[PDB]
Amino acid sequence: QWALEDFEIGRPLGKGKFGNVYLAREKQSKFILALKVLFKAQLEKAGVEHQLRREVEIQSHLRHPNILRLYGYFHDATRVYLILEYAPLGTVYRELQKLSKFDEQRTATYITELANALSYCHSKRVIHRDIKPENLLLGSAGELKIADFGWSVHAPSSRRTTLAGTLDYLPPEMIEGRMHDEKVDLWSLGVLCYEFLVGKPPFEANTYQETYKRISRVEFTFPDFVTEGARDLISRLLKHNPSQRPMLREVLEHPWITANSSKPS
Ligand SMILES: Nc1ncnc2c1ncn2[C@@H]1O[C@H](COP(=O)(O)OP(=O)(O)O)[C@@H](O)[C@H]1O
Ligand SMILES: O=C(Cn1cnc2ccccc21)NCCc1ccccc1
Ligand SMILES: [Cl-]
Ligand SMILES: [Cl-]
Ligand SMILES: [Cl-]
Ligand SMILES: [Cl-]
Ligand SMILES: [Mg+2]
Ligand SMILES: [Mg+2]
Repeated sequence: QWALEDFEIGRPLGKGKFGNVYLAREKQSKFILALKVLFKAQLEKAGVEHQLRREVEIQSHLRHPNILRLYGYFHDATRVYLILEYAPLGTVYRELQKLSKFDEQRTATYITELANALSYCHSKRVIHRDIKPENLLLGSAGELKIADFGWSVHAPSSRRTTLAGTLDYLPPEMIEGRMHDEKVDLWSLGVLCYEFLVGKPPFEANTYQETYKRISRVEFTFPDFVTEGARDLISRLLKHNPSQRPMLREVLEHPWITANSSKPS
């Protein structure tokens, strides 16, 4: 079906480990979209074709206002192309670099949208496992959308693929290579809530080795400006024992979230 000749390519939107993403326009319809380009040589060397397949299967079937749509894919002799919904307000990562910290209303609203999207995923026992700011995009009305489902799986699960860059958003069970489930995403949600309010993630350190230690021992502290309500919610999500982390409904009804969020469940 689709081929590269069907699109006009435009400015670069971002670069991932494997993804080179461009603005594009479909010629016959003028439909604007994001084209995610991957090099087959690189996929083959890293042995991660299976991740690209999970991404296609999961994101093409999901339908939720806070999850990025994947419309389709094609490939030629050297490259694979994913056809994605275009997110015109960019990444939460960029927004955080711009503002340094988010206020309590902005933070609680994003957390609400995240929890809504994740609740829909967990209802199918789909865990994302790679929730971080560079994979959270913003729609035309500023609404948050989860993207990059390449690390996702069905619970429960082990890990068979080599970890990549930062450990900052992963729970103890995941970095220690143990069995894991939906509760991995609840940990990441606590890491995000802290990073949104403070400007850096709670276990950030100078070295991989030190970051590993801070995570496995759950060593974090709060600056004075973080309020009692935010501290309660974050402390509940960042528990070593997964079964002790709250249900998403409990996040959605937490008094700090309901007091500060501008969006509903
Ligand atoms: N649909 C999109 N709209 C706008 N920007 C995007 C879109 N998809 C990706 N990007 C940008 O490209 C970057 C890499 O995309 P991603 O799908 O995360 O690739 P990887 O799988 O290599 O991490 C993102 O962090 C973001 O900056
Ligand atoms: O891998 C395939 C075909 N293929 C088999 N099972 C799949 C499930 C989902 C999508 C494609 C699938 N070869 C073509 C290149 C390619 C395209 C998409 C992702 C990876 C690689
Ligand atoms: Cl169409
Ligand atoms: Cl497994
Ligand atoms: Cl894996
Ligand atoms: Cl729930
Ligand atoms: Mg990514
Ligand atoms: Mg990926």
